Amino acid sequence: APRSVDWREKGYVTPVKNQGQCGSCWAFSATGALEGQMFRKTGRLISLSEQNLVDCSGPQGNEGCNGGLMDYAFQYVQDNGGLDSEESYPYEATEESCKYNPKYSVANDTGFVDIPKQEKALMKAVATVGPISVAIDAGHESFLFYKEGIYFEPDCSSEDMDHGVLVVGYGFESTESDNNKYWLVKNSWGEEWGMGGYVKMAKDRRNHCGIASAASYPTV
Ligand SMILES: *C(=N)C1(NC(=O)[C@@H]2C[C@@H](S(=O)(=O)c3ccccc3Cl)CN2C(=O)C2(c3ccc(Cl)s3)CC2)CC1
Ligand SMILES: [Cl-]
Repeated sequence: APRSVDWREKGYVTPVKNQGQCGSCWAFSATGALEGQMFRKTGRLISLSEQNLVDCSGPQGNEGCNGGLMDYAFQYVQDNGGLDSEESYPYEATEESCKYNPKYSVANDTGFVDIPKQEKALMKAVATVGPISVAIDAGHESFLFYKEGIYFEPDCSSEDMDHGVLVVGYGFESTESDNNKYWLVKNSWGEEWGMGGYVKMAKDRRNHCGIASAASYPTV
């Protein structure tokens, strides 16, 4: 495999978005993964509607601005036969009645793949598939106030993930020091957070923060 991967370099990734004051991280993770797989299919990068997921995927198990699962979002797109563009169904950061309109659907999915709970399996998927939805433990002040460098939190959990994000690659920092690898992660907290909205999550450090515990992507 390559020593570093960055799917932004191939046009798979929309700019950083901001979920605002709604607990819709799961929806941004899911649209990021589906944006990448739709691009893999068609060669067209089209921003997808998180609002459509927030408002409409309750029957699949999601809970709007109070949380959800990326796999439930993928199941919704499959069940629903489509997902509207960001343009047609703009983001409001509040849960409303479903306004899905099939006229403006620009994406589909046929299922989803759950990667096994192994950083090696996650690496193979990132190297070959595209951006991957992942669950992480973001429940520490260190994450909230992250600015730069490889994020490592000694108290991070590999089981109590609480935040859905998107792995768009991996790499390493030049150093003689032990443990210099990271996952390149797109967050949904705007470019004002982290490294222009991204975080380098420690890689190959005992499944740090659970990044390989609930990784998945949609089939299209
Ligand atoms: C995002 N803004 C918030 N976080 C969530 O909605 C997260 C996203 C997933 S998770 O934590 O990434 C996850 C954990 C374990 C297995 C798979 C995943 Cl994808 C779930 N989540 C939650 O807050 C949970 C929910 C589980 C089922 C739901 Cl429906 S919501 C409590 C774990 C802050 C909202
Ligand atoms: Cl939130």
